[PDB]
Amino acid sequence: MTEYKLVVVGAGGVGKSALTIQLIQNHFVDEYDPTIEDSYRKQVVIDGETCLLDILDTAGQEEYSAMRDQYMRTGEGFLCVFAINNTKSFEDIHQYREQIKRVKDSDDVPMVLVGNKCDLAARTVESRQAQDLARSYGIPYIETSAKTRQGVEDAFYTLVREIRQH
Amino acid sequence: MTEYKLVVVGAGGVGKSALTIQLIQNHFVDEYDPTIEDSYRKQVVIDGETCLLDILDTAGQEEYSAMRDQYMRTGEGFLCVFAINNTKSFEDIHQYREQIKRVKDSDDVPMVLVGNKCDLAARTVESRQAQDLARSYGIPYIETSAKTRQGVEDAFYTLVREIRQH
Ligand SMILES: Nc1nc2c(ncn2[C@@H]2O[C@H](COP(=O)(O)OP(=O)(O)O)[C@@H](O)[C@H]2O)c(=O)[nH]1
Ligand SMILES: Nc1nc2c(ncn2[C@@H]2O[C@H](COP(=O)(O)OP(=O)(O)O)[C@@H](O)[C@H]2O)c(=O)[nH]1
Ligand code: BEF
Ligand code: BEF
Ligand SMILES: [Mg+2]
Ligand SMILES: [Mg+2]
Repeated sequence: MTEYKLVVVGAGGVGKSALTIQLIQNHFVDEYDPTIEDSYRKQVVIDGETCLLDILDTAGQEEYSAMRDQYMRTGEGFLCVFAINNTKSFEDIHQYREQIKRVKDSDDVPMVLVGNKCDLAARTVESRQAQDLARSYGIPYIETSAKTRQGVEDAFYTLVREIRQH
Repeated sequence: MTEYKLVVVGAGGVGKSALTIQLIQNHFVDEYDPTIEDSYRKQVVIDGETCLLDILDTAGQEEYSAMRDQYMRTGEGFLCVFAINNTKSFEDIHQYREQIKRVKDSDDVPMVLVGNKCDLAARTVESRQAQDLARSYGIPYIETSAKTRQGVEDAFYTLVREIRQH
């Protein structure tokens, strides 16, 4: 059992908790209950390795956020989530990544860019724009839907692979 | 705002996680995935006081028993859960109480005894038996169903009152 410390970050309402709860429960939360901080420990097998995923589900609402540097220091990899119908949330990614790099003293931090709510027909962030940003960072981009479950295991398992391969 | 460190304990499969998830997320989970350790932070008003509930959902599977001393040290109140269709879980919850007292070095630790799965017809632990045990401890007894949501808020809120009145 190999422990991986995953942290899920991004603006309020983008789907951090919904993605995480899908991974853990195979349930879609329809309600938006702004997170303070929840943590999970989930055993999974990824490429034949028994993994203990320590997942921190963080506050994206500024009103509820505290002490981001602390959880950035301890995290091994970061799921950086935006919503494809929220341009501001995409712009906020860049700031999350900058802060993570600063806290880690490194531009090579395990990270996956997640464009969530890909079940929504009306999007404002085109896939290619996000693919381009991820390419600039040298990290994977995965499109997800917590509603349909598209990409949920892919996003988390890819992040594990990025940590393993670090 | 007052923080309350609640810890949900008891044998594997009695419904600790299902209760916690009902309280927070207002849905019932049918699949059983044994907990390692999960934590939730949730703000609520109880008896005219704004409270931050820090809820630790613990492992009942004995393979994770090494983690107990730590969470028993830090926890302020314990939701002691058994299932009304599982007599072994009732016997076990007595040992949980004894262990908590030992770790705290105190006979008066805030606790609530919870008889879960009270939606099931095939009861093997009579309410009177659990009432007798709770009376011996000097603590409340509440019957719950994570499936129907019966008693769920009552259980957690009663535990907060037990801490406040300690
Ligand atoms: N249509 C759609 N709604 C989503 C999706 N992910 C989350 N939501 C909804 O978006 C809201 C906020 O999700 P939540 O995970 O609580 O946000 P966060 O934890 O603050 O990032 C809730 O109402 C969810 O039901 C998604 O992939 N598709
Ligand atoms: N009928 C019924 N099943 C329940 C109830 N609470 C939990 N369960 C089921 O019992 C199993 C174990 O629940 P879980 O919360 O994971 O147990 P834990 O190991 O104590 O956390 C799951 O299949 C749940 O769906 C309840 O109140 N009624
Ligand atoms: F949990 Be979300 F960031 F409000
Ligand atoms: F989460 Be249970 F105790 F397996
Ligand atoms: Mg959230
Ligand atoms: Mg559990």
